Amino acid sequence: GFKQDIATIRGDLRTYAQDIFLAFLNKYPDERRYFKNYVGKSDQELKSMAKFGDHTEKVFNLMMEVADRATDCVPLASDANTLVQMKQHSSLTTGNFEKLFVALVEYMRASGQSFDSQSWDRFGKNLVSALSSAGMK
Amino acid sequence: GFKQDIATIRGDLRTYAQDIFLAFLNKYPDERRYFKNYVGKSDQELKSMAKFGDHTEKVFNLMMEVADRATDCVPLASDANTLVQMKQHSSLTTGNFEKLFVALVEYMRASGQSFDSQSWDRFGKNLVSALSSAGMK
Ligand code: HEM
Ligand code: HEM
Ligand SMILES: [Xe]
Ligand SMILES: [Xe]
Ligand SMILES: [Xe]
Ligand SMILES: [Xe]
Repeated sequence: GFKQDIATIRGDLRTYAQDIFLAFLNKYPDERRYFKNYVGKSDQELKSMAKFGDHTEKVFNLMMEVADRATDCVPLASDANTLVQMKQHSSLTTGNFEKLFVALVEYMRASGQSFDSQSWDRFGKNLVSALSSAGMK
Repeated sequence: GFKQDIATIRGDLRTYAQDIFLAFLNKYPDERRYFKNYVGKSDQELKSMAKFGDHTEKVFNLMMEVADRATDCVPLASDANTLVQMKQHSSLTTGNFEKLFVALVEYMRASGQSFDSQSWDRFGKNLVSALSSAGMK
């Protein structure tokens, strides 16, 4: 289930973080406009960029905490508040998050793995709802 | 063959019981709804709960009794009847059992072990038929 999936991802965090973020960027290439120096590079090129590995691990480190702190895939309002208020997230709207979780869910479905993809979809939708409540447009 | 697999499973009942049951829940996450006490818990959290180990071992003990009493993977009608009449199984349909046996067979195939996966598949099919013959919807 969802709780076990958190442990699975955490067990191989760098690999999962990079592969899922890449699935996001490749499904939604224009989402690269939010980041610096990701455009014009293949997956292997990105994976050899020190900043890429560091960033994506930090994103998924926090995502797993938000998931772990959730009850029945409903995140804490305090977690939503933090994600809205982060300076690094000032250009974002809930749509950016919708797309990330669509990509993450499709990645899980496309694996040969027993991820609880429906729970991640639910969690993504609930997070978007919480971001809206916390004041993200 | 099938008889050896019964011995293999019985030899380390706790471990196989937990591992196959988790395999079942992770392949068919909606099935966790029947086990309300297991909701929102990782595989390690579950193994620390007294009733998780107890229940799962008792389930697989009974499964092995039924398997051992079968002839050529055909279970006794009385054993089918017991499974149907059980209070704990009142809300179940044959589909629930099919899912369990799909996951069990997948588990056997994925293991490095020379399980007679084909016989377990057949036993599952015959049990479902006997469950139907005994009144289960
Ligand atoms: C629940 C999902 C998300 C989490 C947990 C999260 C978390 C984080 C974290 C921890 C950082 C700081 C990383 C560091 O210091 O290296 C960060 C930075 C950043 N995030 Fe997110 N984020 C999420 C979703 C998004 C989305 C959907 C976008 C846009 C598509 C986005 C855009 C950015 C940008 C532009 C930065 C700064 C640039 C960079 O570090 O490369 N974030 N985020
Ligand atoms: C041949 C297959 C099965 C066998 C041999 C079996 C056997 C058992 C046994 C012995 C118990 C009582 C455990 C105890 O006394 O503590 C039990 C309880 C229960 N069974 Fe089954 N069962 C089977 C299939 C299923 C399936 C497929 C489901 C639904 C997915 C299910 C749902 C339940 C539930 C909800 C309980 C009570 C809660 C619990 O003990 O966890 N059973 N079963
Ligand atoms: Xe992201
Ligand atoms: Xe957060
Ligand atoms: Xe079960
Ligand atoms: Xe039984």
